[PDB]
Amino acid sequence: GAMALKRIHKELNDLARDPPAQCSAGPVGDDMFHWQATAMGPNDSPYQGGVFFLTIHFPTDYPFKPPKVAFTTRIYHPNINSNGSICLDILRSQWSPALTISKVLLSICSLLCDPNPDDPLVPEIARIYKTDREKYNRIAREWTQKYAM
Repeated sequence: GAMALKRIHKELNDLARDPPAQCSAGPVGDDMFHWQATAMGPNDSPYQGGVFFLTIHFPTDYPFKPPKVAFTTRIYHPNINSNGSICLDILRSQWSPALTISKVLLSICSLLCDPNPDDPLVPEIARIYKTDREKYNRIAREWTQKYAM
């Protein structure tokens, strides 16, 4: 409804004035409830140099339920699967209406920087992140080259 639209317009205005990261985000054409985003791979992470696209869908009762957020660029990460689904607490149980799309993107960039291997969406990637960090970084760099450049 109208409260949601008003909140989404406010968050868009704020994001243009103070972008989170390295990120961009905003509506796909005239649809205020479906956005595209991009995130740069953080410097000093294995994703450095990549650009990663995301899709965002705001629910009709925003801001009192979370937006749906998924990657459309492939990425090698313990908490992001081959469908681009993201395991991130604030997109589920830990949502609050005090969060905004800018805060969500900051949290997703932090997650790229520092995974949660105890919440393994991709069990093997979570495993190697723990047991062989250098091998994880190497494969994540390789996938950045393959998919995100």
